[PDB]
This record gives sequence, C-alpha cells and structure tokens, in this order.
Amino acid sequence: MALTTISPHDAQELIARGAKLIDIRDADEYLREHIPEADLAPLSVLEQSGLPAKLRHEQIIFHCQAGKRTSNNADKLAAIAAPAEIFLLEDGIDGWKRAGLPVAVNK
Repeated sequence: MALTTISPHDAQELIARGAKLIDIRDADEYLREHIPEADLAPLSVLEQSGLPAKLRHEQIIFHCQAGKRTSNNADKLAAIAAPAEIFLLEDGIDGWKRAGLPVAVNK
C-alpha cells in the first residue's frame, strides 16, 4: 500500500541496483519485444496462481504493454507485495522505448 509511480528513467537506475522488473501481459507481445532484464509472468498467471515475487527480493516493479494490465493488477500486487517498496512504470515499456532506449525481440 505504498506503490509510487516512476519514469522509465528511474526504473533504469534501479536495473543497475538489482531491482526486479516484472511483466504481466501476453508473452505474444513480450516476444516481439522483450527487455533482457525483467521477469515475464502473464498477469493471469499471478492473478490465478499468485506468486509472491516479493519474496524473490525487496523491490519489485511491474510494467504492462500500455499500463493496462498493471492498473488492474496494481491493486493485486500492493497486497501481495506487502508494504514493501514497489514502483510503477508510467505507460509501461512504450516509455522505456521512447526514453531513447533500444528494445530486444526474441529471436
């Protein structure tokens, strides 16, 4: 219950720290475009399975194709992520791309 929004520019500074980036959408979209530095877990996988990814670290971030799935699970995470320290990727990956950073497609 302390999730704060961040800019693709901040999430990066963390990628260097160890932050745990997680994606909750359709791999089909993650395949054509993926960022070799984040975990892939289809929302439906967490909403139905419920994997306390928070236990695999202290800080966790979630990003959706276009901040569509995150806004839906955003409430489901804050709960499973306890009062820990979670951030929010404004827009999602669409930003990291425009931010002036290249993407990686699954060959």
